[PDB]
Amino acid sequence: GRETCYACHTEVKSLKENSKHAAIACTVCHDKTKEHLEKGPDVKPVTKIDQAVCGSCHKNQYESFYAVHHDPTGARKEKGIPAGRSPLQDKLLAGHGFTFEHAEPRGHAYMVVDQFAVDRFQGGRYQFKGGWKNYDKVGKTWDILEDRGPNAKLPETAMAGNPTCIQCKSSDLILQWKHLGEKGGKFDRTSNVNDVVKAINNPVGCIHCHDPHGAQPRIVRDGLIAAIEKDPAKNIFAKNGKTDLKVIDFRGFRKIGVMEKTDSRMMCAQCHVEYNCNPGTQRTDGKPVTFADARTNHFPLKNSLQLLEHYRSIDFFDFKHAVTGAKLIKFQHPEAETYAGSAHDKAGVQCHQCHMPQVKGKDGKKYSTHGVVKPIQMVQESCISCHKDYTPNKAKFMIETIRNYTKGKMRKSEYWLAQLIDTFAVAQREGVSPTILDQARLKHEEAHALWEYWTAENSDGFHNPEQARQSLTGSISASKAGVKLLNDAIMAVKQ
Amino acid sequence: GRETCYACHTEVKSLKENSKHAAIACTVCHDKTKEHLEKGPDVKPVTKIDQAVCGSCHKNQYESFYAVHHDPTGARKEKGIPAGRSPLQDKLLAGHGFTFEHAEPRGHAYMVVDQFAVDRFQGGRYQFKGGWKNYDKVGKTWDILEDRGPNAKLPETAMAGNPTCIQCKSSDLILQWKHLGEKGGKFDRTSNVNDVVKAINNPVGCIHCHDPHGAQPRIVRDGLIAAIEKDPAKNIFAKNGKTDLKVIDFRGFRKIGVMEKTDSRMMCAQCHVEYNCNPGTQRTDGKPVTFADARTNHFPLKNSLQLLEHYRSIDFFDFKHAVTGAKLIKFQHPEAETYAGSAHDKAGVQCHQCHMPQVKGKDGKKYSTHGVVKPIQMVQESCISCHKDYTPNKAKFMIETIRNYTKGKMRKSEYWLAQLIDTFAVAQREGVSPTILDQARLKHEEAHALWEYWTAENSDGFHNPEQARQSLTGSISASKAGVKLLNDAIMAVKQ
Amino acid sequence: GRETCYACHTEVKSLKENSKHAAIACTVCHDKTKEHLEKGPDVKPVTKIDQAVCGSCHKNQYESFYAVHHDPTGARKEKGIPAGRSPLQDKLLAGHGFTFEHAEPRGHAYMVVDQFAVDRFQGGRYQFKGGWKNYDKVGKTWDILEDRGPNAKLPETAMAGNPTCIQCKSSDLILQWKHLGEKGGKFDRTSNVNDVVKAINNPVGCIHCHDPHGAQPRIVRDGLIAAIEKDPAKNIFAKNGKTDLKVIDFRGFRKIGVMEKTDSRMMCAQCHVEYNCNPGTQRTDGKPVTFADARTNHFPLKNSLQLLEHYRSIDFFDFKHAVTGAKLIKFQHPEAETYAGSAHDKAGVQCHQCHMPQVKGKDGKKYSTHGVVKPIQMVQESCISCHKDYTPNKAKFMIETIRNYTKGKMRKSEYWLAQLIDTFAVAQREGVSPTILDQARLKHEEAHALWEYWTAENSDGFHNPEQARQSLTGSISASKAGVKLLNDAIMAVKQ
Ligand code: HEC
Ligand code: HEC
Ligand code: HEC
Ligand code: HEC
Ligand code: HEC
Ligand code: HEC
Ligand code: HEC
Ligand code: HEC
Ligand code: HEC
Ligand code: HEC
Ligand code: HEC
Ligand code: HEC
Ligand code: HEC
Ligand SMILES: [Ca+2]
Ligand SMILES: [Ca+2]
Ligand SMILES: [Ca+2]
Repeated sequence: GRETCYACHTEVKSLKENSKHAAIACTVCHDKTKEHLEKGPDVKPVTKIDQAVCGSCHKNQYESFYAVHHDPTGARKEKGIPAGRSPLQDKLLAGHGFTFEHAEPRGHAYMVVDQFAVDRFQGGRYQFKGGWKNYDKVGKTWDILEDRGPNAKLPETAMAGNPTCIQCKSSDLILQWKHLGEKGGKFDRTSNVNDVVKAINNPVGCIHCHDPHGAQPRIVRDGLIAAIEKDPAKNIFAKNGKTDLKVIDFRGFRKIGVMEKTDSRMMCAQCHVEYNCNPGTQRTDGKPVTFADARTNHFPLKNSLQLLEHYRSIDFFDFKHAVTGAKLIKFQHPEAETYAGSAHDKAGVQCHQCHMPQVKGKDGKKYSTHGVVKPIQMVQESCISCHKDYTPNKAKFMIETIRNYTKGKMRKSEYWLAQLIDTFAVAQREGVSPTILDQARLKHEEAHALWEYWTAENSDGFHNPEQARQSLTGSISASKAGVKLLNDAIMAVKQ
Repeated sequence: GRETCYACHTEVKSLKENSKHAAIACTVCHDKTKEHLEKGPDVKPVTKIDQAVCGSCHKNQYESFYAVHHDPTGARKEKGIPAGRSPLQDKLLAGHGFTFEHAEPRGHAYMVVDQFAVDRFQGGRYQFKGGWKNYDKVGKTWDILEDRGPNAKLPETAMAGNPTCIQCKSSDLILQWKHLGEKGGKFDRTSNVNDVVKAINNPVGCIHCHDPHGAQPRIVRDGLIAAIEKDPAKNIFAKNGKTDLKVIDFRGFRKIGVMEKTDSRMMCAQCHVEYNCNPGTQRTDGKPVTFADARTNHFPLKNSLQLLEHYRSIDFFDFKHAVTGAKLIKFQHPEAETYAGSAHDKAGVQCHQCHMPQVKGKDGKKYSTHGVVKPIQMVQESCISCHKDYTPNKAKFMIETIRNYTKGKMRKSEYWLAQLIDTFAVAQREGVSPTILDQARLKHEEAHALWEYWTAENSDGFHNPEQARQSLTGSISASKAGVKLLNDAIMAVKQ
Repeated sequence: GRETCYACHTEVKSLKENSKHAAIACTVCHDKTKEHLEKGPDVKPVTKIDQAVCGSCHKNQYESFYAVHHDPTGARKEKGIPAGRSPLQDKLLAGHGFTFEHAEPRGHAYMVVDQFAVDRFQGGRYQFKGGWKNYDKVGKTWDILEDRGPNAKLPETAMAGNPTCIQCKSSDLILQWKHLGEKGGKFDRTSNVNDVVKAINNPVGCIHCHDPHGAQPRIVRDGLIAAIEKDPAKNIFAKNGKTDLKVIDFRGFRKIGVMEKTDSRMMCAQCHVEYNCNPGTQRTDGKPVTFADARTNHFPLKNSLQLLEHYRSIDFFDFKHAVTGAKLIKFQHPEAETYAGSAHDKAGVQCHQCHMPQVKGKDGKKYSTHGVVKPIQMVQESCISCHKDYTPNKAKFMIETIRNYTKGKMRKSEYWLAQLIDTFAVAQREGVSPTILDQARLKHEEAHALWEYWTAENSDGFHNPEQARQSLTGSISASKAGVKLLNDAIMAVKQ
């Protein structure tokens, strides 16, 4: 029937004919095609967004994504603890919902459960069925979780969860979400998150990185496309004033991004970026900033050195610091804007060679693992595959040495930000001029922007050790200047 | 010629005849039996309370108890280090003798030696003979420790040691201590602790948990007996409006509580509980609770959510905080009260099944290891014995995720207690008043009770993950309210 | 024929003649001798300071010195991080150059390159050629390091570097440096540090500890030799009111001291000591002590309990604490003075017995490893080799128990110092008399000297657990007494 179909659907024809899924019948993935043909457009075929469908001919990539492993140091690692990645989180994000719960990332099959379950998502509404003994279960979101209802309370929770959230945890809304979550789809940015979640059965789909119609490498994330289109020539994935991406737009409803070849920097940047997906405040005007605003589904693709002036180049911030009152950027996982322009990036290395390395599955067949690898934990396949002369110790030595040097500056950045913050509050009480407290607000704004980036970022400098050193020394520098002048004012008050 | 004795010791007759300890001559465990008959009861037989008699017949329980293990991470682990179980100890407990030293617990054979030598015990009077190189020595207290004498001074120590303290470190005084440490025996609660220590040759006797005459499961601790006797139907060890304790009293002098079935929850709540074995202060009068008072040898047998009310009820608190003056409860190792009502306790699982798992000896009869275990360190016997589907990685994952989540809240609640103490110092200097300060001081009590319980308790929430989260979020919420009504009042002044 | 040489070089003959080296011709280690012979004394021979030559007949000492090792925890471990050796470094050293960077030690082969590349040396001017990927490279300094230039800057760096630093990283200047760096040689204390770094291709040479001429155990370190000569009956290496060491003063220009027997406390003592090698400030007048003053190249040879007196007595302190203006001593790695009169010292054990344990070559010859060892990593032959009853884990438990107890005190000293500095600052800002801030400042001095000795020393109390206890408790005491004088003096103002 395929020629019948292609009559009103030529983008699928253009993707699929002469592709590597050429021979796959429209019926392996779309149900009720007959009722579509026989009573027309009105009756849509059913497209069950499902890794198992891809799995039936790609068992390795399917079983590797779903394999359960137990890190014996456990999961749900709060960042905010003394020996954690963000030891002065509570002080430095005072005001922000990340103060309720922010844990370290774990495996991809858990991304839906984990966002819905975290204390900051929806007031603790959603919970693991059977609780802790079932924290390692993978598969279907609502086989794993229960919903204790709209009116349930859990103490020391928050209500950060929103529709745009879901776009970096599932390919489930790919046909039910119009571009940037403007209206006209099943869901949009203004939708109740508690409607949206019951539609989310799967983590990141096979379809997120790989065209089902043609097996092309690709991207579906709306905000990323918006960003690769705002800057096709000078964006972090660009080359020669051009990017290996061509947008296909359906009905003016949705868009995909076929790259002529693999750039896992782009597949991975669909979620491993800094992003605004939340309500905010305006810098100029002080007005709230709403889900009706398209800055609430937004990929800046700026690094640590650029992000402050970007969020000023859009009169956008996330939150006032509960003490200093400074208009702060909330930073999240910028692995893409970090990795950009680094040693490995420069050398043509992409996320997949370190994070999805080659393994012998089947009975003796080669593939890329789709359970993403933590490389310190797999130096032979993550590092020595390329660095042929490296011993496991040397590989580990390198990752940890860079981590050590970076974390040293991260930790000092925090010492100074804590010092600014406390110094600010002493200034206020010693009555210090409110004109100056502004000046200091800008210094906390700067010092925070060049620090929080790196706790938000997951590599402790490995992804870009020069950018991390220039950033974090930047932060230390802004805080000392900020504490200097506050301290200067607090003697002048008394002079 | 037992019936001769039985003629006169009838409670002993009842425990011993038809029992597993039927055939044992009285002489085996008592000496001087002739002068007692021949001279009369003025001349008491000697009762050398000693593991090694039990060891003659029970070698695998004796060996495993005294077996010397070295953990390569060491012990004398101070809980008030940055990466410790209680990193904010010195600040949250200020005024408390625990600020002098509080280590993590080690194995049961060290318990007298570590009680005697701790910096908080008796001004450093008692030290390991030959110093650090003998810190792993097991055996008789005074073979291991030396007495520096009463006039020895050692910097930065405390004098928390009293008689009652020994009641959770050894069986040696079982016949030298009237019920509750009331005046009557060789030692009471008013005895000089320096006379008491010379009488303690062994750690916890075999007879602590086991009747010497018939071998029936028992408790000997006068606190634990007393608590249960009080709350006979509803206490944390009950089932169906009663408790499994057959309570035998000897000469109206002392008592054992005997059980038809092994209940290790009770066997361990002889020591692993919250207690008061110390002087304190009445909440109403400000005046002393000396060792005169029965509240200085007291088991609440209540959990985190009940203890502030319990001790409020019996007009008792432990120390004013050094900054805030809050009438605080000092919390100690409430494992039995935390475990009460958890998923494992509801399964009917007891302390012993995780902490004394089935092992085999030289020949290989199956014994319960009396070298108690750290389950994370032996997940095959402690976990996988019962959870048959768990791998070691799985068992480790289940322990550490739960400790991870719980620790995240413990660290957050310590951040909020320190902020609460810090803003109180400020509110004093900012001239807010006894009324606003007495209310904030009330928020310190509550959030101290709902936190310290958990640094006191040794599971980091494994024993009761739901209780922990309820309590620690409660603590956070209380500190948050406290801080709210300080900084508010701090503006009320200068407005 | 070496007899010509000897006629004008008396003291070389006396070292070489009838030694294990005697037969080795002068031309093995000296070029331009035929030129020296003909063209007079005006043509000084070439003697290249070069481990390769010592190497040629001392294979296994050489190869072990240069052997690549990769610690899987990496290197460049900042000490001022929460989990780290000196968590409160940034607060307690506020106003000293170590706040810019201070990492744990690695291998000797790295000593010059880490000295010149550390952020606190010369404004980030020296960096690894090819960056992090070459950070494990050994051998020649200017093979591994690039000079970025005098004009270049790197943010948040310091300029602590000076020629005297090089005396504890290299032997290369043993024929180029007046005794103690006084004026006369190609390099002296007043030299531009960047001229001196050009001359240093090698770390500590074989000649640091072994006489090239007759292979006698010696020290070549000017300021140690000077320390001893000054206090020859009562210094730390003395027995019987005599040190084992004849000082040989060649041309009145350069001293060495030769050993009758191997004393590694002395040899290792050439670097593993507290020193002054930096400008500071006289206490009596507050006047600078510049490189003109011989106190800028100075070995006290005093333990934690003597240094405060010592620096008062020679009228000198390094820096003012940024907050308290306390006249603070900067401590560095006081290892041999820590070790002096410890249980191991008094038992005649030497540094080399633990740190250069016997291992054997491939050819199968036994030797002392010159890749200096971290005992916890290698207890088999740093410990068990002497303590044969010791299991691997007992050796670890022993090291780690001592470290555990000491760091418990160390962190408490740090908590109380931070309390003192936050109280000194409150106290100031509530306007307590300068006389009573002066009282506070002396306690800060005393607290400080008793605490920072142990963060700079490398063992966390293992080397001398008794001295560490008595010093750190002395610190806590000094701090608490300060905190009390400030809180009482605070209440006095507003009385
Ligand atoms: C023109 C006469 C069509 C033929 C022949 C087929 N399809 Fe179709 N399809 C068509 C329209 C005009 C629309 C949607 C627009 C509307 O408002 O009705 C569709 C929709 C689909 C979809 C769903 C997309 C979504 O929003 O979820 C699918 C998966 C689809 N069609 C598949 C399909 C197949 C497999 C066909 C051959 C058997 C086929 N279509 C025929 C128009 C026409
Ligand atoms: C959005 C749909 C994502 C895409 C595309 C990718 N990742 Fe991701 N990743 C995401 C989440 C939400 C999480 C955490 C899940 C949780 O429940 O906590 C992750 C996790 C990783 C990790 C950690 C791996 C582990 O701990 O077991 C790595 C190393 C990681 N992600 C890397 C990665 C790479 C290299 C990608 C391109 C191939 C990639 N991810 C895609 C969200 C999303
Ligand atoms: C090899 C040169 C790498 C490339 C290319 C990328 N990453 Fe990485 N990443 C690498 C290391 C050595 C580490 C340290 C942590 C570790 O496990 O060893 C990281 C860290 C991450 C993380 C944190 C989780 C983890 O894997 O431990 C994430 C989520 C991650 N990296 C993602 C990521 C993405 C999206 C990349 C392309 C932009 C990327 N990494 C590149 C090694 C390498
Ligand atoms: C060891 C295996 C024992 C044998 C055999 C017997 N007894 Fe014992 N007895 C033993 C201990 C360790 C103790 C101390 C207290 C305790 O409850 O554990 C005792 C105590 C007694 C007492 C004191 C009872 C009282 O009034 O307090 C009596 C009167 C006594 N034991 C008597 C007794 C008789 C008559 C025995 C032979 C029939 C006998 N014991 C055997 C340990 C052991
Ligand atoms: C008082 C007599 C006790 C009774 C009854 C029990 N325990 Fe205990 N325990 C006690 C002390 C004083 C210590 C610390 C000893 C020290 O010197 O530090 C402990 C320790 C434990 C530990 C930790 C063991 C380790 O090697 O670290 C566990 C796991 C433990 N105790 C468990 C336990 C159980 C399960 C009991 C009933 C079965 C029990 N204890 C009884 C004091 C006393
Ligand atoms: C309480 C903290 C205990 C102390 C002190 C000692 N034992 Fe024990 N023992 C205890 C429990 C909870 C159990 C399990 C009982 C069950 O229901 O399975 C045991 C068990 C024994 C046994 C029976 C066989 C076995 O399980 O190993 C014997 C023979 C035994 N214990 C002897 C013994 C001796 C000689 C002791 C002193 C060194 C000793 N026990 C101490 C609890 C406690
Ligand atoms: C398995 C279901 C358990 C039962 C039943 C009990 N405990 Fe436990 N305990 C358990 C874990 C997994 C841990 C954490 C630390 C570890 O070693 O894994 C603990 C911890 C303790 C400690 C701290 C010492 C330690 O082992 O690290 C003590 C002193 C302790 N537990 C006592 C205890 C008592 C008295 C119990 C019955 C009320 C009890 N535990 C039950 C696992 C389990
Ligand atoms: C049988 C003797 C058990 C031993 C020993 C341990 N566990 Fe267990 N556990 C068991 C039962 C019957 C239950 C009730 C729920 C169920 O699985 O049917 C549990 C519960 C847990 C849970 C959930 C805990 C909770 O608070 O909800 C976990 C995570 C768990 N068990 C793990 C575990 C580990 C790691 C153990 C060794 C330290 C362990 N258990 C001992 C049965 C038994
Ligand atoms: C290498 C094993 C050597 C051999 C063989 C000889 N010399 Fe040497 N010499 C050597 C070094 C590394 C140095 C630097 C100083 C030090 O003590 O380590 C020296 C120094 C001299 C000097 C200068 C001494 C002074 O005046 O301060 C002289 C005059 C000297 N050496 C002479 C000498 C002669 C005559 C030898 C053959 C009999 C001879 N040296 C052998 C290294 C080595
Ligand atoms: C012989 C050359 C030794 C080497 C190598 C090490 N130790 Fe030692 N130790 C030794 C002696 C002769 C003594 C004195 C005690 C005696 O009876 O002679 C010691 C002392 C210790 C101690 C007690 C330490 C104290 O501070 O008093 C411990 C805990 C100890 N030693 C452990 C130890 C470890 C772990 C070693 C490797 C790092 C080690 N020692 C080396 C003899 C020798
Ligand atoms: C008749 C009356 C007898 C007989 C035949 C025996 N005992 Fe005793 N015994 C008796 C009294 C009045 C007391 C004193 C109680 C007190 O002073 O508090 C005792 C004491 C003991 C004890 C001492 C308990 C303790 O250690 O303080 C023991 C262990 C004891 N008796 C044992 C014992 C045995 C083994 C007998 C048969 C050989 C025996 N008694 C006979 C009274 C009487
Ligand atoms: C008589 C005069 C002689 C003879 C026969 C030799 N030397 Fe050698 N030497 C001599 C003097 C006066 C000096 C010093 C020059 C000065 O003081 O400025 C030296 C110097 C050396 C050195 C270098 C020391 C340094 O760098 O500071 C070496 C290594 C040395 N002399 C070696 C040497 C050898 C091997 C000889 C026999 C071939 C020899 N000298 C002969 C004076 C005299
Ligand atoms: C300072 C300390 C050092 C330096 C810089 C070098 N060595 Fe080595 N050396 C040292 C000690 C304390 C010892 C042990 C001596 C003893 O136990 O009494 C040694 C030992 C040697 C030996 C003898 C063989 C052995 O015991 O291993 C040789 C041949 C030796 N040392 C040579 C040597 C070389 C060639 C060096 C430069 C690579 C070198 N040492 C450095 C102390 C020190
Ligand atoms: Ca953001
Ligand atoms: Ca208590
Ligand atoms: Ca110094």
